[PDB]
Amino acid sequence: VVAAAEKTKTKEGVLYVGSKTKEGVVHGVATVAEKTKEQVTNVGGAVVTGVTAVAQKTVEGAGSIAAATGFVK
Amino acid sequence: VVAAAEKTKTKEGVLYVGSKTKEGVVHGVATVAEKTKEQVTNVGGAVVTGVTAVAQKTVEGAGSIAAATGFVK
Amino acid sequence: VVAAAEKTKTKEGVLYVGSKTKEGVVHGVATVAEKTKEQVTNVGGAVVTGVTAVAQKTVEGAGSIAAATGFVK
Amino acid sequence: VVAAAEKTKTKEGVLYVGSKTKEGVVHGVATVAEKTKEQVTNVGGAVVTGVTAVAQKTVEGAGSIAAATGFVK
Amino acid sequence: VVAAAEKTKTKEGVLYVGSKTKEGVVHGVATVAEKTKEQVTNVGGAVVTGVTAVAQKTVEGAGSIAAATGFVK
Repeated sequence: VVAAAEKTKTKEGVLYVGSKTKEGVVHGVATVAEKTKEQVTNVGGAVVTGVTAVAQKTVEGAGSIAAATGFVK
Repeated sequence: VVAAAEKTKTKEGVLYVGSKTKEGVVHGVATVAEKTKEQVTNVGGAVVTGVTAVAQKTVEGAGSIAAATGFVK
Repeated sequence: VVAAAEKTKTKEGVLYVGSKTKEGVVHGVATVAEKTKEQVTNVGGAVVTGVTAVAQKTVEGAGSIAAATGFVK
Repeated sequence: VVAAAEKTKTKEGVLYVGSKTKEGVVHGVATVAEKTKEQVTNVGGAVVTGVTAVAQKTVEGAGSIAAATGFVK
Repeated sequence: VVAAAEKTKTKEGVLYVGSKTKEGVVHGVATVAEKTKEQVTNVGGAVVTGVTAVAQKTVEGAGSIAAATGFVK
């Protein structure tokens, strides 16, 4: 499991957000197990969670994610 | 499982968001197991979750995701 | 499972969103198992979820996703 | 399972969205198993889900998805 | 399973959407199994789901999806 990232090197990249929520419940990244034997979970990269979620320009630079998730029996 | 990303190198990339929610419930990334033996889960890359979700310009730079998810028995 | 991305190098890329929701429930990426033996799940790339979802210009740069999901018995 | 993407290098790319929803339920990407033995699932690329979903210019840059999903017994 | 994409290099690409929904339920990409032995599922490329779904200019750059889905017994 190898990840390699290389980077070699007027409004730009500007965000305005206004949010008005009376009630918010946000769970993000959740793993829940009840009465479970084996649970393997991988979350990788960018997760944005919100009642109001904005992601801008998340990977201008190179980004690498490598995942190997699981079990050997 | 190998990921490689390489990058070699007027309004641009500008977002305006207004959001008004009375009630919000957001779950993001969730794995739930009840009474389960084997659960393997991989989430990779960008997940944006929201009552109002905006993703802009998520990978201008090179992005690589490699996943190998599972089990050998 | 190999992913490689290479990048070599007036309003542009501008988004306006207004959203008004009284009630929102959003689930994002979810894996649920009840009483299951084997569940293998891979989510890759960009997922945008929302009562109002906008994705703009998600991969101007090169993007690669490679997935190998499953089991050997 | 190999994916390779290469990129070599007045309103352009502009989106306006207004959304007004009283009630929204959105499920994004979901895998549900009840009482199942083997479930293999891969989701790749960009999924936009919403009461109002907009995708603009999703892959101007080259994008590659490769998936190998399944089981060997 | 190999995918390769290469890219070598007045209103253009502009979308206006207004949506007004009282009630919305959207399921995105879903795999559901009840009482099933083997279910293999691959979703690739861009899926836009919505009460109001717009996709504009989804692959100006080259895009490749390769999928090999299934089982060997």
